[PDB]
Amino acid sequence: MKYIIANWKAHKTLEEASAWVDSVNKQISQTPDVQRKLEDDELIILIAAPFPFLVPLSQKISQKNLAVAAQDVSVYGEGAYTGEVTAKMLKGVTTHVLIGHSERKDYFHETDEVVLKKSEQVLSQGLSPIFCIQNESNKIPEGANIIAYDPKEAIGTGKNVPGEETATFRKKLNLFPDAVFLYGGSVNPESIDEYLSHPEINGFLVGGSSLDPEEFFELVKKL
Amino acid sequence: MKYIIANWKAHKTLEEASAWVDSVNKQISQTPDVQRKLEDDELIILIAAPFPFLVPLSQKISQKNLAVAAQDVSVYGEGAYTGEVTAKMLKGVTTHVLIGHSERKDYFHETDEVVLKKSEQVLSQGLSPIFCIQNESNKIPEGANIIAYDPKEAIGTGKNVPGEETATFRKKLNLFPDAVFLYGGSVNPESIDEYLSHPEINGFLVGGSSLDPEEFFELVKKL
Repeated sequence: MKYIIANWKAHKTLEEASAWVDSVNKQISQTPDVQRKLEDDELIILIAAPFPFLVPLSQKISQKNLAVAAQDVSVYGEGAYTGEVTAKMLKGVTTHVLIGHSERKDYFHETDEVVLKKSEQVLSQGLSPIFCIQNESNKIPEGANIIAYDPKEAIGTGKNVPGEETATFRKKLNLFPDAVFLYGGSVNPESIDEYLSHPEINGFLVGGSSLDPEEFFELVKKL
Repeated sequence: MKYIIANWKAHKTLEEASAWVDSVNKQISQTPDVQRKLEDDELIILIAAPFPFLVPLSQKISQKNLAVAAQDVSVYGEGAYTGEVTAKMLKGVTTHVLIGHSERKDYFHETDEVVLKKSEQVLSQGLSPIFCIQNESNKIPEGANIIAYDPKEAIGTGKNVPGEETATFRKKLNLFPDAVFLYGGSVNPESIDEYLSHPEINGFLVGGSSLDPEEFFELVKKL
């Protein structure tokens, strides 16, 4: 069960986003080994798209284990919180919610308490958090089954964490042995081979190399 | 040119939201005086819906001067800002962007600098900010043509600001004489008559009394 997440971050218009889905759809139908892994639950591809694109894009998708995911969610539930997108609103549109991304720590001063609250919202609606952490000091909820290690220094820098340090890291975390562990941080078609030889690493969170749907599919083809 | 904005805040599922649009659509077609004002640009109805609902709901709408609006927008432009919805992304989906809501000051510590940055993003994409203020101390950009006075003490409390104090307030703001000025804060079908006799007030921002599409249409029928 390999995971790969295209994290567009704050990129793309509705039109650019829909073109991306047509490019990935066509490549999937053109690549029978990828189709096999998807159909056999050996692979899942998550498109972590901005909130306003989740529903239109998900209407363009019929491939099993290809699905949209939210990039974030409100710390609040339903209520008078102008601007907030709640887990309950996502219950309709997606099954996976990325939370705790390093960028939200840097730019919006998200703390562990904040992310843990976001995690409780996601789980209480029956959704799956993809719980991002920056290091060993970030607290991890026990309802979290999918963790993404995305350290700030590796994001967009080319300085990906050595594969064996990444595998070592996973063994040292506050995680059930059967949890899903992803790596994110300058994963590109050259970088990714450094992690595929470590079974402790179950997938990838891909930012930069996810914007071009062809580059992203080079990554998909390697899992 | 009267404005009325249904601010759902952090309410509704996709299904609840779509039902709302069918209820308002049917009432409009059933109310020829409302249809006339809409067609003659005497009235605009803005549905300020959560980000993931903007595109599906706008596909259910063919009535002129009935349109969706965003409740907020990122301080950032396109870039590596996981979770952010930018003005550029909204250029596709909506023409109006609510910014500066009092709830975002209380819960997310938005400051004038923050809201002014959000305003610059909205305008640079050719969209219309609906610029909310809490009092006379909030700075107002000059590119802002639509201002909504939404003081915290009047929100959800029943303590709406007296109509004449509201009209007086508008005359004292840093605003061009031809700017659009809305009032928000416990506007309901009883409250609203207190403001309709003051021509300084060009419309309403409606939170609580907007969730029920029938109550909301009682408000619409009074403009």
